[PDB]
Amino acid sequence: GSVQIVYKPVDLSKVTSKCGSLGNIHHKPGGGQVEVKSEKLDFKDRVQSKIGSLDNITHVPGGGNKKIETHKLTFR
Amino acid sequence: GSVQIVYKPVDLSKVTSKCGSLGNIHHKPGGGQVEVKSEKLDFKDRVQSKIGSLDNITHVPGGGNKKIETHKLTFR
Amino acid sequence: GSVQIVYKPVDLSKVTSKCGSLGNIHHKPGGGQVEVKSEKLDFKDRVQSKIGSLDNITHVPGGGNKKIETHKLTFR
Amino acid sequence: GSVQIVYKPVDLSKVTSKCGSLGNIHHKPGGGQVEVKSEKLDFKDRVQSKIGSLDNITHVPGGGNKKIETHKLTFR
Amino acid sequence: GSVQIVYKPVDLSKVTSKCGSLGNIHHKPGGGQVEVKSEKLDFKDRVQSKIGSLDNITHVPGGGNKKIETHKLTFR
Amino acid sequence: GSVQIVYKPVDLSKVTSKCGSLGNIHHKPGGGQVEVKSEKLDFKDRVQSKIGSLDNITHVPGGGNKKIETHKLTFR
Repeated sequence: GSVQIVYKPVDLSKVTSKCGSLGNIHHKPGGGQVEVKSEKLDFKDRVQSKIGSLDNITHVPGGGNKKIETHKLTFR
Repeated sequence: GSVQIVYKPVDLSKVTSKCGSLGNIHHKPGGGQVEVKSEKLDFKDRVQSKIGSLDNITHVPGGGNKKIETHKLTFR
Repeated sequence: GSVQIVYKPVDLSKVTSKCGSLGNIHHKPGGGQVEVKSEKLDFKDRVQSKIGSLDNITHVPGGGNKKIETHKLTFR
Repeated sequence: GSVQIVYKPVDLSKVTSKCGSLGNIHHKPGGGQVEVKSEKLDFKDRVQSKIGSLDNITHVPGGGNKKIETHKLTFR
Repeated sequence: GSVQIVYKPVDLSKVTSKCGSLGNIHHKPGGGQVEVKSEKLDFKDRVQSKIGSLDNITHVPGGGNKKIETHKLTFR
Repeated sequence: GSVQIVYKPVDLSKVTSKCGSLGNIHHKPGGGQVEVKSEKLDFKDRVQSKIGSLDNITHVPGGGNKKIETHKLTFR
């Protein structure tokens, strides 16, 4: 028999920020230290290893707002 | 027999921030230290390892609002 | 019998950031140190390794707003 | 005062074997099989390890009687 | 005071073997098989390791004789 | 005071073999097989390793005789 699909999501949504100032921000961490010892590394399928990383990050967006949309129709 | 689907979500939502100022922010941790000792690493399928990482992060968005929407229709 | 799909997502959404000023940001991390020791690395299929990475990042966009859209229609 | 030691062991002993024949000897064992699986071997002081050995021995001496002589004098 | 040592061991001992024949000896073992897997070997002081040996030995001395003499005098 | 040592071991001792015949000896082992797998070997002080040896030995002395002497005098 007849199959009919109407997929019609509607979106008027708004993500809004006012800020009067960002400033006087001081990221001043002391000296980090890292050691790793390992004797063999053996990686096979879809492995996503990270070893011994040392990150200092200072992220200061005037907005930094996120809107994420996922729309899926699957038919068999 | 006849199959009819109407998928019609509607969204007028708003995510809103007012801020008068961000500032005088001091991320000042003392010196971190990390050590890892291991004998063999042997990773097979879809492994997502992290070893011995050391992160300092200072994230200061003026907004930083998140709206996340997932819409799925599955038919067989 | 007949199969009919109407896929008609509609989107008027807006992501808005006002910031009065960005300034006076100081990323002054201390001297980091990293060591990694290994004898053999043996990587095969879809491996995405990182070893010993030291990073300092200062990211200060006037916007930094993200709108992300994924649309998938799959038929069999 | 005066110390006198006389160490004077005497030995006239005899170890004797008579045999009319050795023979018609058949060392015919079926095929042996050995497996060892281990992660690490880490040996420190005066270690005398044997791992996974497989011995067939056929020892057929005409005598097999034993003489070894060891003499030690230690003074302080 | 005076120290006197007379160390005067005496030995007339005899080791005697008579055999009328050695023979018709058949060392015929089936095929041996050995496997060893280990990931690291790490040996430090006076280590005397053997790994995965496979020995067939046929020893048939009529005499084969060993006389071993060790004499030590140590003074301080 | 006076220290006197007489070290005077005396030895008339004898090792003796008669054999009427050696012969008809058959060392016929089946085909041996050995495998060893290891990823690193790290040996330091007075290490005496053997790995994966495969010995067939046939030893058949009528005489083959050994006399071994060690004499040590040490004074301080």
